[PDB]
Amino acid sequence: GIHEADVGITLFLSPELPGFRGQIKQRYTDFLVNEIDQEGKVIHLTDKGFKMPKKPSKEEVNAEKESEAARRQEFNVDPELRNQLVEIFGEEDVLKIESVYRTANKMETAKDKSVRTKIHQLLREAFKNELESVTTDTNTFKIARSNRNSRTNKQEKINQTRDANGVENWGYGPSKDFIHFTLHKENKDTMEAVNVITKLLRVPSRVIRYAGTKDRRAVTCQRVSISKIGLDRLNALNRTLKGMIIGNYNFSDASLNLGDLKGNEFVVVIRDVTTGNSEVSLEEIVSNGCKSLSENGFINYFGMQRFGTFSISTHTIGRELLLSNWKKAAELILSKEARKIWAETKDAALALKQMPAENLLYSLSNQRKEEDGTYSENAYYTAIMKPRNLRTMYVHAYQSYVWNSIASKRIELHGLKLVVGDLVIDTSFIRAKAVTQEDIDSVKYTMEDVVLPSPGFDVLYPSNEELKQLYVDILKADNMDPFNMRRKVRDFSLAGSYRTVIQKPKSLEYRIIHYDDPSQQLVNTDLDILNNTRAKESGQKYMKAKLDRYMPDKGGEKTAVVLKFQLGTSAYATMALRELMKL
Repeated sequence: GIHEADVGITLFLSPELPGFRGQIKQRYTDFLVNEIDQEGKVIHLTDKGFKMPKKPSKEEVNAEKESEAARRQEFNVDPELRNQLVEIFGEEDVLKIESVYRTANKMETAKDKSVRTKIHQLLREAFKNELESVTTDTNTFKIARSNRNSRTNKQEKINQTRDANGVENWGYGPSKDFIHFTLHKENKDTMEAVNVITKLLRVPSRVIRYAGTKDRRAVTCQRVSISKIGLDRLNALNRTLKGMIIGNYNFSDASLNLGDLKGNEFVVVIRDVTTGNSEVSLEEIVSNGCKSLSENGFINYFGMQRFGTFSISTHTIGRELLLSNWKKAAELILSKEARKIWAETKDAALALKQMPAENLLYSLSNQRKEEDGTYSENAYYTAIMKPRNLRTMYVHAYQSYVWNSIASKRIELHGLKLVVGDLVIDTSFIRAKAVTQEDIDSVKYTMEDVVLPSPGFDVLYPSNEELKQLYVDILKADNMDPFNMRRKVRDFSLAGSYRTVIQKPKSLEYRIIHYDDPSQQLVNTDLDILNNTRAKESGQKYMKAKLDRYMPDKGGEKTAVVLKFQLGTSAYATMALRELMKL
């Protein structure tokens, strides 16, 4: 079991202030994550799609039936392409052709590979509408009207999807390349939820796209685009969908992409709250704690999520891969029954036969154990190089490890005071810039502007030598040089991204409410609020309680701190709650 201290997380921004013990994500409705779109609006589910009419009017049909007649007769062929078409067939057939375009009739005709399809051009293009037949009986083109009898294109019998006001897609716009929608899910991964949608629609996974992944052990809302599908079927999913509801349809030419969001709005119910500190109130603790969150912020540490299952920490493996110590890297990755065999024997083939990354062992099950029963360094390399998904993930754990470590020292040394020769970004790749003693006095940049880089080959380190000295020192300890950070493999060390040192949550609002059972919910989902509002028409409202986000304070022994806030895309919600609570 690896601790916070064992991954660079050592410090707090305001350790003077008392914290409080608590438990988060007890129920799924104790963690709301609502996406914030590119503009700054929070995404909420405000409907469960639309209701399908069973009858696909009679005055609608004869309106667009008479509307078609109008344009057919009003439309005239280009005189240049007409008197040409006369030469081919004759002034009588051109009139038979013009007549089928207007009406629902077939023209007879009466007559060479070279100009067999030169006629098929001057028909399609001149009349715009299409022709029925290629050369049929003998060498004559028996061509009636385009596909449809009653409409233009056939592609333009979309008219079967008409609204009361006569709107093309059940009140939604004209069709477009992408349908954007809102995805309300409970205890499902973003990837899981969207890939359910595609599976049910019999479509490849690549049609559906999202801006960012939301917490699973939570109820979350986000926007999702999807192509090669029509509303009618997408809308029909809500009938068969398990722990997720789809709504708020909008057609658009754009698809969604990773990064099409500003951040996320969280509502966190902290349950079973105890203060310990018996000198100051809870209301006092929280109030000052949140004031510090909003004023000062928290250290934008990488959470545990980027160091994996509390065992052989991924960063210590990452270190070995970067140092090109292949045997050591593998031995660490190998440290249920299979790992007992490997430590007891050393036979890869024996160890393989134990599971119905470790599957290293397949690679080492081939090759040859040399003498000494020692696998060759060059054999371990070959074995390491067998997925880049995990391989990179390891080296990334080392970067994040070094970062957290440094970001701690940056605060430890100076703190929230902005020192000269620090690093910021200017709104003009993402290029850094060393801060002058001047622009400190200009108070142009504040602490929340300050960034540090991930150790890498394509990344400027702090100008300030006593900060530059951390990188060399911290890495020297693990036998690496921050300036000679390029490597020979896909372990290229990355360029090394820039990352803000602190993060201040936005619209931070706390609220203390006392309860009895862990079972009962103190926060309503968007779906809860919808169904009880949508049934203000119906009349049978569960309670006024479930129109508001928060349930009212009933009273009890137990104390919950439910608090709401927005974070950047870079920030771990855990690392925000940590600063408040001191856990």
